[PDB]
Amino acid sequence: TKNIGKGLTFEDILLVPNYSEVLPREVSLETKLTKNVSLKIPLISSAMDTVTEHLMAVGMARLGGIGIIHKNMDMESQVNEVLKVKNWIAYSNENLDNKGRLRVGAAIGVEIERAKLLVEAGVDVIVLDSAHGHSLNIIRTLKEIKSKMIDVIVGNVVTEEATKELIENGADGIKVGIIVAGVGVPQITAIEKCSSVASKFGIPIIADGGIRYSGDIGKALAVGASSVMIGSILAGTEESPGEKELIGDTVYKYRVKYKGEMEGVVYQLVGGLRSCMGYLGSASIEELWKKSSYVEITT
Amino acid sequence: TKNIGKGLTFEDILLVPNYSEVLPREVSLETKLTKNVSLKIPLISSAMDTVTEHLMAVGMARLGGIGIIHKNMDMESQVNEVLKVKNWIAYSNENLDNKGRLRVGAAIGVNIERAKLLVEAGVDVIVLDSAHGHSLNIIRTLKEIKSKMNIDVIVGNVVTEEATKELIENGADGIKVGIIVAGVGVPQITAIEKCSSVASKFGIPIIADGGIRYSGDIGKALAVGASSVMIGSILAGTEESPGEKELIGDTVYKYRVKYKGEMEGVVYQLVGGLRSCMGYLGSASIEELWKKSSYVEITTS
Amino acid sequence: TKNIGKGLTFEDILLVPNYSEVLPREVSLETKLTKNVSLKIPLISSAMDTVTEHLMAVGMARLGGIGIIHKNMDMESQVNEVLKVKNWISAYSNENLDNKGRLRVGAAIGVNEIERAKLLVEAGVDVIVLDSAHGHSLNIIRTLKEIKSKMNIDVIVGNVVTEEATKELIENGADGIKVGIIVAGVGVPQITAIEKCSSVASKFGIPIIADGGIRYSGDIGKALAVGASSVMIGSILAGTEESPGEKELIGDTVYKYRVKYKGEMEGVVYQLVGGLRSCMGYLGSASIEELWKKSSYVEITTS
Amino acid sequence: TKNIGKGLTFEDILLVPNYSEVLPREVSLETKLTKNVSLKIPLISSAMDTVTEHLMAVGMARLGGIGIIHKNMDMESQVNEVLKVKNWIYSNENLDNKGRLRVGAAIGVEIERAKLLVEAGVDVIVLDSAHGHSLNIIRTLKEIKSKMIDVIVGNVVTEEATKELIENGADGIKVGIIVAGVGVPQITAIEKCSSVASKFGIPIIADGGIRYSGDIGKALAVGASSVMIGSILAGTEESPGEKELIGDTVYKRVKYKGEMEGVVYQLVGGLRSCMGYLGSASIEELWKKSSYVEITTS
Repeated sequence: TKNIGKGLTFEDILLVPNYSEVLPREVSLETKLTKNVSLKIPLISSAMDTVTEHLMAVGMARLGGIGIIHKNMDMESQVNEVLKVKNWIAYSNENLDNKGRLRVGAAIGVEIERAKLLVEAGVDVIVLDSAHGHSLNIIRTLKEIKSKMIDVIVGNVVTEEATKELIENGADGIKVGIIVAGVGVPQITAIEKCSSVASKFGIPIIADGGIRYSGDIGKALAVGASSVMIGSILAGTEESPGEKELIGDTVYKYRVKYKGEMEGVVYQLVGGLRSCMGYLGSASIEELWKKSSYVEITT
Repeated sequence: TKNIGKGLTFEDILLVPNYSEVLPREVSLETKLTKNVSLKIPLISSAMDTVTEHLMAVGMARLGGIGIIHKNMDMESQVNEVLKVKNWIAYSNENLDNKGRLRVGAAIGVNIERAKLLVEAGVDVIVLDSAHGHSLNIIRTLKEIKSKMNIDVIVGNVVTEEATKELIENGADGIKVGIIVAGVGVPQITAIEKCSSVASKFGIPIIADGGIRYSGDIGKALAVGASSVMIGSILAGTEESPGEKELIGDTVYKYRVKYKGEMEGVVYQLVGGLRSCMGYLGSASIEELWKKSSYVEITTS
Repeated sequence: TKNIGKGLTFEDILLVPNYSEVLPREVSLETKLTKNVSLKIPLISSAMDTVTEHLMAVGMARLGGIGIIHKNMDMESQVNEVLKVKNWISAYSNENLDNKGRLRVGAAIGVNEIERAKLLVEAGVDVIVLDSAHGHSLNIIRTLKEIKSKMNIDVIVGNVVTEEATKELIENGADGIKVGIIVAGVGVPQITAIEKCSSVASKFGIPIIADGGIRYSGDIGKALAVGASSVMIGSILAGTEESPGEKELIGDTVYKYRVKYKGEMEGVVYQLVGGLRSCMGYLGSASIEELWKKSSYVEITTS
Repeated sequence: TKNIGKGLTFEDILLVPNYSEVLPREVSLETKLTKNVSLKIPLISSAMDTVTEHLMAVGMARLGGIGIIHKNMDMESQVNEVLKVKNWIYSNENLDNKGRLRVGAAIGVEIERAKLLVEAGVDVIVLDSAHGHSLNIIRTLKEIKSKMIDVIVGNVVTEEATKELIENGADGIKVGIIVAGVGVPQITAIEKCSSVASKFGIPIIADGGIRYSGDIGKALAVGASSVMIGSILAGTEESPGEKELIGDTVYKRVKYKGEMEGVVYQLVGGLRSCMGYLGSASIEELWKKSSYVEITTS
């Protein structure tokens, strides 16, 4: 039988409320990014050219999490970007290094030299982003990094096989999230399948792609995820790459729509995670894996 | 496994007709609001500032149901709004207290000073509402009322069976059931089912709150264990609702919400739907409905 | 558990092709309306005031099937519409004729109208149809008992949906049974209905009629295939010429006095019969009999 | 018990990513059409009067494919459309063992026609029909084999039918069946048909219901050897109509689509990628290592 079974997305389920003693405020947002790296809030900016560059990795680490930079630039620009973040001259929170600064990241395309001048410039994590992680060309760029430079997050997968197979070769964290090619696995039943294995092993999960509203990210961590990757919903903000076009009745980031000051967006999303964790009586993300429960919504 | 069951809404089900002797007009719609407070029809008007103040709660009571004055005001104000109802010194299907005056209820917020004055005011039932009802703060405001005061108490919003066990065990006389930014909820039919597992065993009546678009839903609620439904947005711009009238684009608005005319037309229609459902299901009472009700699973179409 | 299963309607199903050796044109479309009465095409026009009166009851019985005069009128004038159809004296080829060789008519009654029945039978009516919104009632069983014990005749159920309902109804003497039922929140999807009602309809020679849920030619195929012997079309014969009303042009489309226009009903019946033929051909069935025997279907997830 | 389970279509399932040894730009699209005709891409153009004449069968077989000339013209008219293909006077061509491009022709219950098209030297005769598992379709298929060729039989979905048709004569099996009220959702239909016919090297052809490049991926993955594309090629320059502009957009009646190489290259790149994710070097590879999951409309 080629038919595995019913695969669920965020729109497919709602979360069941539990006995609660914790208020929205009290809740602990701290959690692990890799093993040796950790995030104060469980949100990390996406490795998309239209979203995450400079002022972004700023707002990302000073508000609690990390920010990942893309592979679509000449070396010295990803090197002169990471080094522009770590360097600085009532923003409370603030995620820092061990030599106490800021936090950043980078994308690696399957190459090894870009991973070199990155790690040397002092990069906290580097991600092996690839439209299909479970391979030979990627399974290998692992060992070709482990035995030279660092905590590595390997690119996107959706299978239980693709996660045992990956962590063995030293996968220090996993990105899950795979019309045209006709391939995919709905996001919930992915994380449900990928952390069913990424545990026992101390290896966290990053839910990449599909994040529309606050009550989405709740379900992600609830299911296994240790963090969540935020792309399109930050796409056109002020602190991202684009210029500005004023053309009547509307304003764009040059082509994409302007989504204002980024802080607000990360505030309204954190606020959602807070209200979610309240309802569910999870005091902290580790508690949300123990005390979850969800029902299926036949729309 | 995290996936428990599949959850169901009113829209997911259609009730199944059984053998029937009794006519839509000959059915009794008496139910219970709490162990000590009855109703003549199973409709309660929400504790929303767009729905119920005084003139609304009086409309409700005179028709069998009751109103629950919202808490979105001063303590002084709310004590006066319950009074105006207590002192209404025909209307044959009216709901009176053991003292011969119209019944009324009032909403209350987590953590008592408001409670006291309302129980002092003559309010009949106290509704302690919350986004999340199975919490420690809410249980704490429940036993810390039942010791200082003696009034009947309806509690919070709850969707799980664990939650309705504890609230009863702590002295709730009724419990209501109803829970995108959230990401949290169990659907109404599956919620009303689970909460009745526990409640219909202690004789404690359930109130079905929110999710009520039209007549069909009111029947479908009570059939799956609810003792009464609570109506809200359906009564939003009605003459007895709090706002003031005003004309904009050749249509009448309130305060903004689109005005719905006289309330009684709304509540007669709804009752007419319920009477009609218990006819198809051969039920001359609500406790009859609980015993002989059936439903099927609908996929859109 | 109050969950008694899933409820499937027409658009949840698709009929599965079988080994075939009959073409559309080759097929038998003959069936039973009751034990005693029978139809040449399995189509009843409704008993709504907007579709079946004398003029509509004729084009149905000419083309093979039948029509049931709506009850929304006085006693004597319904008798007149009845005796108007039993009297068509001046190709037909498919005409449904009785024992005297006149056109076939059925008529509708309700509540406990015992006197309307007496008047209709003696006027020559072939069936009486006892409608209630809910037919599994003590008031419909009291009326069935009393019509069947007295005025001979063939009586139709009313409106049932469960199997206990059709069972209880045949016990008291129902010759034909009728299946079909937001303001109330009640109902059972039409496929799931005809199946369970048909699970009890056979075992006795009692045929089942499909009332409601009928939009397209292909919902007729789906209904008879699951058990029905007859389907009752009505919604879609409302604007036709032969239904009561008044051609009355407003704006740029012709209406009725209140529904939109549909032209000649012959054109619809011929469209529906011809689509049934195409279906029966895919299922490799030369009758409804054979259809029931070899039918099969799968569930569609719409998209 | 009547109902025989939930049937699935392309939109209900997504494919599940496997262990991947292979690349996109490096897979053997190659496959089988009939027990003995091979194709360089698994796409065959349909026999609709509004899709496949000569200029199109050419476009197909030139790109690795093949095209079935329709039965909507007198015997003569059609036979000349075949002649124009078995007679061209870039690489990756699909040619028969004598160095001439490959053509199919359709027929449906019609010996006299069938012999002629064979005589004009056609590769495949296609016994197309509404309901394929009929009597008049067995007898037509039989009489044809006992008087000459290659034969495909016309749209079945039930597994029984894929058997009574192979059992006596069939070389390939085409799968695909509002007013109608009949059919089996496409994925379930291929699947049901493959399981009862993959045994013999008899290829199943996925006929119709196709939309985006993904669908081709899905359709083979489950068991089909080749997928036929119909309404996606309809209004391209190499099809039947004539070009004329009426208000903004150009038509043929149906909206214009442009060169057909572009409809195919894009469709070629979708199978490239699909197989890349499901890490199969070949099509026969894929029918051994293919998992899928269900989606709901939400």
